[PDB]
Amino acid sequence: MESLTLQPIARVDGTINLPGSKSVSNRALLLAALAHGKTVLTNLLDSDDVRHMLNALTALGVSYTLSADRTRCEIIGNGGPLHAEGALELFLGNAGTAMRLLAAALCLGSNDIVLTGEPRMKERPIGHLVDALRLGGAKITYLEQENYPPLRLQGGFTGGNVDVDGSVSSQFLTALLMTAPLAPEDTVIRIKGDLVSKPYIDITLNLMKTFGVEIENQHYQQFVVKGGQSYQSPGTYLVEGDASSASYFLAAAAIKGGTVKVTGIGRNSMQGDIRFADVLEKMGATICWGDDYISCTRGELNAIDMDMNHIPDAAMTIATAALFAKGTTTLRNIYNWRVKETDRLFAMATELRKVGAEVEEGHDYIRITPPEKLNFAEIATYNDHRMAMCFSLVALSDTPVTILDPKCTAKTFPDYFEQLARISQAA
Ligand SMILES: O=C(O)C1=C[C@@H](OP(=O)(O)O)[C@@H](O)[C@H](O)C1
Ligand SMILES: O=C(O)C[NH2+]CP(=O)(O)O
Repeated sequence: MESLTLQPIARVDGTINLPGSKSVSNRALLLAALAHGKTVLTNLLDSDDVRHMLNALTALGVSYTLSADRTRCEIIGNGGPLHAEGALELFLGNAGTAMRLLAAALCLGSNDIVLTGEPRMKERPIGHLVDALRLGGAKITYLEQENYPPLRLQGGFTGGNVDVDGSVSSQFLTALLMTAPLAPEDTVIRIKGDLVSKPYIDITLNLMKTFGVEIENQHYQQFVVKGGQSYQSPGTYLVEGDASSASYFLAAAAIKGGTVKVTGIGRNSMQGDIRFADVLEKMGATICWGDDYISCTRGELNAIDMDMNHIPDAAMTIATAALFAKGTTTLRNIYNWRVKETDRLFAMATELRKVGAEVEEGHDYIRITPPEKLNFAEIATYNDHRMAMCFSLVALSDTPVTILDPKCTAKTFPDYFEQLARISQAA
């Protein structure tokens, strides 16, 4: 078991040029593959989740080239739905963005493809998306547990009236939205009840528009999509820096700055996680907004009690930043933390207690009361990049922290620790 030990960080200050957004990267790659023309993506993220999407596109016959640092990609669009037969197996690691998006997209036409991944992915739900795709005509078989990957896709999605449950993942709706335009018939997608992670739907619509397709959004309750459309290459497209990856560095300044500036995202970003900066401001930090940067400067840090359904990923960063805040912090309406890389409510509560906090693990919330002083712990990371990145913040105290399996950060941010070190100062 590999591990890394972080020594106490006296102060953080500096500038980080962010790695590309995983959310934007995977949507842009799939749309580029489906589109007509050559798309050149710049600032693309090089991480496991994007690599699995790239490998899937390669297996499906899509041609592309990558720059030396794998952040520039020139994709030759397929000019329509992707195809493969012979039950071609696509291994997608634990990349939900690739699993959910491809599960829908590959239902267009005829195909015979199997989507699978790492053991944890076979435990992450996909039944709501499968139910919706079937209502639209798709033939999908669960090869192991009902409602979970692996899936055998045999095509047939033609459109029509499709209901989709939006209470567990917004990715199911995203996948349907990206797929429906290329179906032969028009599709009316109706959301059954609640919709979680709503801001990611805006990312999806933004990318679709970039690639030439718009739909009718009726207050996020129903979406009307015209079929028979085609995606078109936007030419050169700049992938925004990752706002979720930015959270650690902005939080580090809120705790131990100094001023930390992240570049690649700014006030105009489409990512909902830029709203993480607003939470730091509510806790007492100072935030500055630019066209291509967001910066945070240390002020004070007070506990907050907030519904975090709009920023589920970056919200994990508040759970460890809470160790440094005055008072008890409560993060609410985050049930789906339980169905992601690991059950994050169980994992976060378990590891936070190890450094001294008193924690109430609610069914869909977490309440954190910090200790007077943190203690050393060897942190388990549950094959979850964010557990490693969130707990790295423990080193902004007087105690070192040991992080198990630090390479798990590669799911979205291979160079995380070197970037944290870049802004770590001894004086
Ligand atoms: O659509 C996307 O790019 C994502 C949506 C979110 O998932 P849920 O909608 O399941 O919360 C988020 O947690 C994931 O990292 C990326
Ligand atoms: O990035 C995260 O914090 C959670 N990602 C879930 P996925 O992208 O695998 O569906």
